[PDB]
Amino acid sequence: TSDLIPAPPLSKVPLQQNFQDNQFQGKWYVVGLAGNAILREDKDPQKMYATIYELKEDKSYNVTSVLFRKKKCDYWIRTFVPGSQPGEFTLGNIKSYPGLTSYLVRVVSTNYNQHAMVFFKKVSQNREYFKITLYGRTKELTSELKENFIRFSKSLGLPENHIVFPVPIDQCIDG
Ligand SMILES: [Th+4]
Repeated sequence: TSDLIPAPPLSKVPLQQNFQDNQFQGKWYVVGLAGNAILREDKDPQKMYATIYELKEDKSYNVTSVLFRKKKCDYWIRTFVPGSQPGEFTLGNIKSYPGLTSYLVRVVSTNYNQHAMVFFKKVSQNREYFKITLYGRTKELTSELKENFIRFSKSLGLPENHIVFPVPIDQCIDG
């Protein structure tokens, strides 16, 4: 069993206007992370990881996540397929993920060369999960951007213990 804070309606999740897919490319650090299955752990805090976006000829993204785990760099590859509006995506090859029936990505805000906020919603084993990432082009962002991210996370119904700021590291994510 399992008890989750409900996903917000999509009406509460803004979309970046005039989204520019070419400018969103490249490496983003995960400076903030919040969601209904994200929990602060002071015993063993979340380490920063990175996500690299590469725009393919057909305008899908190849999306590679890089995490430092058990002394090694762990890589995860996904495809984001353009959805109903620019800045919105669904997951490619969804059938290769057991239990997954739905996956949605919406770029909420970005200035492309410093920060972004991205919303994800998925249905897995019939459970609805959502998260929000605060991306930085660098490993640090201003207090202002972080407090905005906190405000936005709370507006989607998340309490403070479901909002995490991964600790900067140098392994793997400096690629
Ligand atoms: Th995932």
